[PDB]
Amino acid sequence: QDGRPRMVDVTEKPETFRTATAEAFVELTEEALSALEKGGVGKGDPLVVAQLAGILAAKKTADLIPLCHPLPLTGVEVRVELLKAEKRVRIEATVKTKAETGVEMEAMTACAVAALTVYDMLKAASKGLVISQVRLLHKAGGKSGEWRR
Amino acid sequence: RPRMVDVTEKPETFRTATAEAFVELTEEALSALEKGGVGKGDPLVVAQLAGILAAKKTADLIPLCHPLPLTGVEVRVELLKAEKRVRIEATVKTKAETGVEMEAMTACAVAALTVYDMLKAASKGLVISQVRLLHKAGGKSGEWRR
Amino acid sequence: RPRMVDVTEKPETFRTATAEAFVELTEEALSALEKGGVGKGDPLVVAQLAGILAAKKTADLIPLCHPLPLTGVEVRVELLKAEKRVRIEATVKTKAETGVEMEAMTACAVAALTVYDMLKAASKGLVISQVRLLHKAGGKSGEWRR
Amino acid sequence: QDGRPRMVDVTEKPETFRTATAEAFVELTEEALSALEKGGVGKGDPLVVAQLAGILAAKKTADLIPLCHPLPLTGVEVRVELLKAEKRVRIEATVKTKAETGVEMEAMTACAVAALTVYDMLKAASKGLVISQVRLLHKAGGKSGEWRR
Amino acid sequence: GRPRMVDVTEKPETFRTATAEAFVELTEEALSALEKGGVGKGDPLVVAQLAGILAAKKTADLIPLCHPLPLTGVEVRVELLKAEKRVRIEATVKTKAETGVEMEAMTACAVAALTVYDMLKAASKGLVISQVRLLHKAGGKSGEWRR
Amino acid sequence: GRPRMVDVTEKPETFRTATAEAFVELTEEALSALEKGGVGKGDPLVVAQLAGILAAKKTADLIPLCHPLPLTGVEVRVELLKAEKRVRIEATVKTKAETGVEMEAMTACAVAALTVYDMLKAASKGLVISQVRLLHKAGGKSGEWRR
Ligand SMILES: Nc1nc2c(ncn2[C@@H]2O[C@H](COP(=O)(O)OP(=O)(O)OP(=O)(O)O)[C@@H](O)[C@H]2O)c(=O)[nH]1
Ligand SMILES: Nc1nc2c(ncn2[C@@H]2O[C@H](COP(=O)(O)OP(=O)(O)OP(=O)(O)O)[C@@H](O)[C@H]2O)c(=O)[nH]1
Ligand SMILES: Nc1nc2c(ncn2[C@@H]2O[C@H](COP(=O)(O)OP(=O)(O)OP(=O)(O)O)[C@@H](O)[C@H]2O)c(=O)[nH]1
Ligand SMILES: Nc1nc2c(ncn2[C@@H]2O[C@H](COP(=O)(O)OP(=O)(O)OP(=O)(O)O)[C@@H](O)[C@H]2O)c(=O)[nH]1
Ligand SMILES: Nc1nc2c(ncn2[C@@H]2O[C@H](COP(=O)(O)OP(=O)(O)OP(=O)(O)O)[C@@H](O)[C@H]2O)c(=O)[nH]1
Ligand SMILES: Nc1nc2c(ncn2[C@@H]2O[C@H](COP(=O)(O)OP(=O)(O)OP(=O)(O)O)[C@@H](O)[C@H]2O)c(=O)[nH]1
Repeated sequence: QDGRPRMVDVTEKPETFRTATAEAFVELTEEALSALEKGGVGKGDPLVVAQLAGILAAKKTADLIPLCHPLPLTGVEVRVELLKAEKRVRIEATVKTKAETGVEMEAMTACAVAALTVYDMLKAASKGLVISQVRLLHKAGGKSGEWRR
Repeated sequence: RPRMVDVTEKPETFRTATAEAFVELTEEALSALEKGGVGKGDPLVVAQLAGILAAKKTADLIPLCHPLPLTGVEVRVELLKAEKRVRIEATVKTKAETGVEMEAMTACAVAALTVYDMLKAASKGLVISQVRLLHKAGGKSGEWRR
Repeated sequence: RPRMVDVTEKPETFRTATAEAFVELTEEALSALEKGGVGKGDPLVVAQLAGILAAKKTADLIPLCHPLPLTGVEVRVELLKAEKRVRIEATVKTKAETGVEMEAMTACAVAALTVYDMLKAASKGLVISQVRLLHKAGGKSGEWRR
Repeated sequence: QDGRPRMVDVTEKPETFRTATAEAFVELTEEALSALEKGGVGKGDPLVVAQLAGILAAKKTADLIPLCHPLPLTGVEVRVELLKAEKRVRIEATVKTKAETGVEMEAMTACAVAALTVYDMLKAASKGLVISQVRLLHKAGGKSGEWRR
Repeated sequence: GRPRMVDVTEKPETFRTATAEAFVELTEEALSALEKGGVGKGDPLVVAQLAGILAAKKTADLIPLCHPLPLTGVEVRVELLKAEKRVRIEATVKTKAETGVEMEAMTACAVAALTVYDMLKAASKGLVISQVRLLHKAGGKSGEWRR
Repeated sequence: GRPRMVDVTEKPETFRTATAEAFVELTEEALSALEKGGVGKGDPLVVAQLAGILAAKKTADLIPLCHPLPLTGVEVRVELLKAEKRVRIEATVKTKAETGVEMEAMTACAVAALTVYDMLKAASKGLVISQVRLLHKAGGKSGEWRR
């Protein structure tokens, strides 16, 4: 019984309210930005589709992250705004639940997939786009307690 | 209006894509990682496999993305001690009417998310940064690089 | 803005939902079905199982739908010769902050789609009609019926 | 080797261009209609979300329909309009591909799930809503050839 | 030494085929339940035969380094062998691609077996899935292979 | 007689646990490949052990009448037994719910085995998955059960 892959046993940990908020950014290029403001490259609105994709991702997290716990989610929010001046798209997501485990991954993942979704909705205009700074901003509940960046 | 771009008209040509991602480590992260993980298993070994799997699940995560038959997938996950970084690279190949830039980008992203998952117990200040396309080729498009 | 409705605040109460669907048959469909299918297997046996499975996959099909632990699923698939109809009914139960009307509606819909798949070789004029909620109960909501 | 469930062998059938178009309707009630025109019951725009859900469904078809063939899809279109006067929401989808098998199910399924999605986006306003007349409108390619309702 | 999905880009898409089987040893209690039609959960074999077909289609999702594949065909047969008190599962999967379908056929049986077990464990938790093996395969380089 | 997901609504959510194992018979060629680190696809056991964990989480998706479940824990161990020329797989799954986790544990091993097979079939297509059985289970009504 060495240090090998395993899903930590949290059977005896209580069922407390958990939450987590994350964010991701997408660095745009002129062409990219030009298209976005024109409504996309013909596939639909990048932000609208990516926003829904980010929510769906939150629900598929345990399917993408190997040692992650399957959890019923009680809430999922996702914001996908365009920071016109900075040439950036900003995604932020907040997930909530009632289980023995946290939801930092459901939050982190929601942001990464919505980021990938914006990329797919605009790579035809420019493939140099970059997804940057995907990071956690807060979480609460359980034992660790509150946390903010 | 949203929609999956019709490509029935185009032919099956070889397609290849290569991307990469970075996870910025905190000493607390790098120390755990080096001692074998935070107690959940080698963070990198798990990230790499999760990356190959993410490439296979791409079309089910990216809404307008085209379902394709992956013909090859490589994923590299390496620790850069001096840089306090985890570098991830993925190459996806296929034969179809569309590129695999998503599969590659997705493989890197999810691998990164897995590095985060295997180390966040040591630090939640970990940052996934620069998931970007390095190389791509095939069909009409042609060559392209960072 | 789209979003999965926060219910962390509410308690886990028993929840139940019952829906149904109909597939209008053409003589060409009913004749195949009665002879055992169009050659792919009992259309109804397959529809019923597909329905139970659809109930389990609901949250992955309905975007804002809440992930829940299903605690029970019943699906009935019956031929109504005189009516040239296929009647489908599904009841889903659970214990959580939200109802299972989707699971039940989804179970019926997909079962219906399966009846169509097992018979369309005989007729593509088959119609899925009236997928609707029959009964529902649990928590704040209370009773409700067609 | 009797008449039991099986995925028909189409290995020796050629790879021809296939297409299929289907449609589904959702009968609304006043409350339902009132909310839809007001932008939904708080979860987002029913038509916008259902439209994306219908596309995604098209890709999960083989996962929902037991004896259905796994196929690379080459195209997917979905229309989700509100027929204000008839108190109906009309969904229509068209799928395309290049394989030995048709895509009538990818089309039928896209419509049924988008219908379910509109239901979920409005059941809070009225649960009496009904999904009706999900049917095929056309298909082409392969052997059967053209077909229209 | 690291894991990966083998590059088969330059290989030609041909007719591939694989056939594997699986066995489920039945205890007397479980066999009796099977003959009565199951523990009231449903018909063990009927449900299992379907689980195998669906299974085969989810193969690439369960085997990490497996290649995703459009399947041209899937055949599954689940039978009872009273005398040996065993359930037998045979599956033949067919495709046109650069890689074989041994995994789809192999997984088809394993999961079908797992389903027999689920449908009867209420009677005997000790039931065993005894033999999941490849019987035949064909297509491409190595050509026809037989057990 | 029709199939269905058994109603367990009125049962209490308790600590459930199940442990099952699986074996993979190795031919001399395959064993040799295993000791060298595999056929160049990656480390058979490492990859398999992960496939089992993921597998267990996809259980409800593969077994038709199975109950979906939040899993509190999943343990998988994959070892080589040179002398018997066998790979052994043990999996223990844990949850808090109205139903047992025998399927999650049972499927964890079967799929892990299927993965060993995938990682080594290049060397020997004849490798066999010989024994997938339940070793222990606990929680609820029947309580502790042992092979
Ligand atoms: N400006 C420009 N637009 C393009 C080009 N190719 C396609 N488009 C537009 O963008 C859409 C295609 O999106 P892409 O991301 O390039 O390809 P895709 O196959 O749709 O998406 P994936 O399956 O995720 O790879 C088309 O329907 C057009 O609306 C191009 O070369 N230049
Ligand atoms: N260094 C360190 N390790 C911890 C700490 N808390 C838990 N661990 C270790 O890491 C494991 C928990 O991993 P987490 O990612 O925090 O939680 P998890 O539920 O296992 O993982 P998720 O389901 O992905 O959220 C424990 O079983 C220990 O092995 C901590 O505060 N510091
Ligand atoms: N008018 C009205 N609106 C409600 C009621 N309950 C919830 N809502 C609104 O509708 C949203 C909830 O949608 P519902 O479909 O009822 O429940 P849900 O859990 O979000 O959706 P499912 O997980 O698919 O069952 C809330 O966020 C509010 O915006 C209600 O009782 N009356
Ligand atoms: N009565 C009748 N049966 C047909 C016809 N064509 C095919 N069949 C039978 O039905 C099977 C084909 O089913 P289809 O649904 O048309 O095609 P499929 O590829 O098997 O099914 P999908 O993947 O869901 O599209 C054949 O293998 C025969 O068993 C037809 O024109 N009339
Ligand atoms: N010794 C031996 N090695 C082989 C043979 N064929 C392929 N290999 C090696 O094993 C790898 C191929 O693995 P396989 O499992 O046969 O095929 P695969 O397509 O990669 O795997 P699947 O998609 O799961 O079928 C090659 O990249 C080589 O490293 C063979 O016939 N004999
Ligand atoms: N003979 C016998 N039958 C049982 C027992 N427990 C349950 N049953 C019967 O089998 C059904 C339960 O099936 P199980 O497989 O034990 O449990 P399950 O939760 O339905 O199935 P899973 O979700 O796959 O674990 C009940 O509805 C009864 O029909 C038992 O202990 N002995």
